[PDB]
Amino acid sequence: AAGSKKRKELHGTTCANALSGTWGENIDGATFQAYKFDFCCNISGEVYSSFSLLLESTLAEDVGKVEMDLYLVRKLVKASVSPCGQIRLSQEELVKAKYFQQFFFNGMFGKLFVGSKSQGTKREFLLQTDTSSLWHPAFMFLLLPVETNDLASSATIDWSAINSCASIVEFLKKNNLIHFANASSDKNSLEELVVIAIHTGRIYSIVEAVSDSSAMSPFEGYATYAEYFNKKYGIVLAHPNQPLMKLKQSHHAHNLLVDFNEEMVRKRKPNIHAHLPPELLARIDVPRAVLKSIYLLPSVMHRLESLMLASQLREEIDCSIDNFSISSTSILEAVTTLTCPESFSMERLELLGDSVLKYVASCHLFLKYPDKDEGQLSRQRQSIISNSNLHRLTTSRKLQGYIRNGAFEPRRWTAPGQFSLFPVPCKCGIDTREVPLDPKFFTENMTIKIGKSCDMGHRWVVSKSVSDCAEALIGAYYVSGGLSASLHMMKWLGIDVDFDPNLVVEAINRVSLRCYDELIELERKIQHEFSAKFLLKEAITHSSLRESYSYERLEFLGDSVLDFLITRHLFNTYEQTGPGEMTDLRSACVNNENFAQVAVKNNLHTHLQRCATVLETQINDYLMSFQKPGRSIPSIQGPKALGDVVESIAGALLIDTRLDLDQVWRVFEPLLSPLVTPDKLQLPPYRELNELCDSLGYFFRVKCSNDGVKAQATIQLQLDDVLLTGDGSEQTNKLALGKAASHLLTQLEKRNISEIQSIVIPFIGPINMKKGGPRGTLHEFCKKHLWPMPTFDTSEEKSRTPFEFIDGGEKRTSFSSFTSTITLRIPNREAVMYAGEARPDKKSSFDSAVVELLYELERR
RNA sequence: UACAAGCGAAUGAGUCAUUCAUCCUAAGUC
RNA sequence: GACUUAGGAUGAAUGACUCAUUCGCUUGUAGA
Ligand SMILES: [Ca+2]
Ligand SMILES: [Ca+2]
Ligand SMILES: [Zn+2]
Repeated sequence: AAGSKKRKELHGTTCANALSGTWGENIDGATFQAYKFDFCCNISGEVYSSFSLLLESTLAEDVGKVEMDLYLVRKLVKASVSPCGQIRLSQEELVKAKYFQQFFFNGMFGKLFVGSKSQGTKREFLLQTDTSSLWHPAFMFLLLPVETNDLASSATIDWSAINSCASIVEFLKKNNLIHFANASSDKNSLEELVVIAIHTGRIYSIVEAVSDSSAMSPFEGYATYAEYFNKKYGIVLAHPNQPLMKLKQSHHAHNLLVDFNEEMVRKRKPNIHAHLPPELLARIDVPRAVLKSIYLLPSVMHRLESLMLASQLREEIDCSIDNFSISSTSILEAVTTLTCPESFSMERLELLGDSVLKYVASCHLFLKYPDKDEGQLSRQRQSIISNSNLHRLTTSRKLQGYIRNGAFEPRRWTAPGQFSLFPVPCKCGIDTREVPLDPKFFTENMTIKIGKSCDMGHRWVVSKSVSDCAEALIGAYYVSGGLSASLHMMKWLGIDVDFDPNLVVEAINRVSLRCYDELIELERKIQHEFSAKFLLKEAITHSSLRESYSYERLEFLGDSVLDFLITRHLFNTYEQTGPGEMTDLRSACVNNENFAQVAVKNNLHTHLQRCATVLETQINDYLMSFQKPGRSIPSIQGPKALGDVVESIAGALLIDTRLDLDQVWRVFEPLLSPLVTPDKLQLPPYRELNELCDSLGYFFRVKCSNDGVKAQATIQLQLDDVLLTGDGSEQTNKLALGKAASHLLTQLEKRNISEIQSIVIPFIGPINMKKGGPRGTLHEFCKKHLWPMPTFDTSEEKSRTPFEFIDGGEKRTSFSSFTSTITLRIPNREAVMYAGEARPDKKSSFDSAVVELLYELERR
């Protein structure tokens, strides 16, 4: 392996490098750059309070103007940035700003009472202890709230919120009838207030509904709340507490960035409340919208972080823009591979970029080597465009860091001031985040997680993902720049490109005057003036003439440039079709018999000079094989030397228009006028027969005999009741079987569809086990003996009792107890049904039913 | 959408194993 | 005409894993 799909290896991630490099705690006066965070909601819902995120570095003015949408539950919330100036923070204001982020991001995410009551009875506050280790100088933010009240502009930081948060922090550092901790409050209205508990952490959301209940009120193995806090914490309540608070508690982050299931069921549940006495509660004077808006931040900052790695790569290729200035949101989905769940995932750019690279390499090797023959050029073109050579060029330029295999679990998300309750420790060995390449880190082994991240940044890469990412970057620079834009990217990676000497070939051909008209009639049908008469004449001579000039080198250039034209034509018109259907639509146009069908339709084949009489009989056979229309389809496939003519035309006029490429598509558009469209697309018939028979569940066997010049083949299919046959003979025999397949398929369309023994004579092999065995043996047995597929029916069971006991090697507790009864339709007999009993898996229930029907099938 | 862990089902992707293909560019043997 | 290998762009059936979002149940939680 050298870049295939089985070799897997580590690669290190890359930090943002525009996020932070240092901090102003030495100079004791620090200046920041501000970036607004406003939220606009589609559903009316609730008005989200704004934020601002600070840095030391500024942004690249395309990241600083971004619009994104967030899919919360059913509502859709938009988000934007729109930067606002600068800001200068004094020392004590910088100390108040740190406790805010260390209090809220440790409130809903993690715990801020680090101390075990069970291990050793000592509890801390997490802010008394030695912090700044968590910051780990590589990530720096200081997100701050903003008062959204604006006359024209609101650059305020809402300092009452920061002072209240710092006041309750220093309070917990020290540690009619109404009573909180620290605040008496107002008995009148206490809705939408925000509290903290003192005996535990977990700052709470909206308190509401002061209910007619005491602290001595029935719990629902405890009688009242008072004995519960007397027992579980050893805390007596200072007041009898005729009021009592119920409140909504705080969940975690949910990856509210991609609509997984809203637009494709989520049966929502009522909200689980909690109760606490009010004298265990200390009051914060912060608003509630700033508490509802915390959940929106670890979804927006992963976009804003993934766009910084986009703009860092964009400024790393370029030394001189021609006019190409592409969006940073197109670098982002040119690198993210398909394992990351997102909208667009770089395969669609890759299908374009491979053909761009093939075209540039083919015309470059044509123009550099005028003396070298066709097969020797295709080997050097095989050396450059290969999928192992790009792996040598990609990881040498350190592009492997940005590859984003990813899953984006949002639960970890290492913040600046977060304690991060979910660590996965480094068992990888080395401590630097980037790995050097060595066969210790290469592997060919399953049962390992692809894309899962270590703390330092390591992850396994499929190594096809790093090899085709060089092709997608070429594609991205083509769709937003021009062809001259994607010449600089091939100049970056080290692929040699030399488009200057395109004069000398036509020069040495047009000084071939008198050594070594009928060419007039060819230019009527091409609809082109043609600057050089000799170049057009050169792309005609078969090889029968035995002249020094050849027409297969221009064919080598022409198939490449025509592949690139057809694959850039399909890329713009159909925006939604992936690479699996686009490859089929491209194979419909560059089919080699399709080009033979075009060269006869425009009556261009008669200009071909040839002396091989073996070929001449095939032309006479092929043109008489045409039928009347609708178009005239051929009876046989015919020659490949006739279809190479229209490919050789695409190379000659390319040189005569001097490497211009919009002119050649102006010529071949009227010649190719019935271009294919995905509804009218007709698969080659044997492939469609195979993909039809595998879909329904019917099996067929094939027979082939290349007896003489005439080759015939028969296909026998097995339906549920009747067998079907198809005959077919052709000289090649590769397609003759496809013609027999089409003869059977038009018939099959008329029925409106588009160790142990067997019963007596057939013989089952030795039985297999381990979760997939007998279904595999039964499937291979149904493939050999032409039977249809069995259909499995199950019966789902549920037990609320906390044991469903099924035997085996282990005890195997469960909750399922599945059992399944199947039917096996055997031709010209009756259907047979039987059931298994045990083993609470769907698949293992199917397996037990297979074993039971094979034991019943023996005694019959 | 209180949190963590385990068992089960549905949907969608990725890799692997076995056996059959479609399309183009080259090469060798009989 | 047969077969094999090298290079790039792909698809279908059956089976095992892994990840992603949601749902039912169970033990535990300085959760109530
Ligand atoms: Ca590829
Ligand atoms: Ca050809
Ligand atoms: Zn590691």
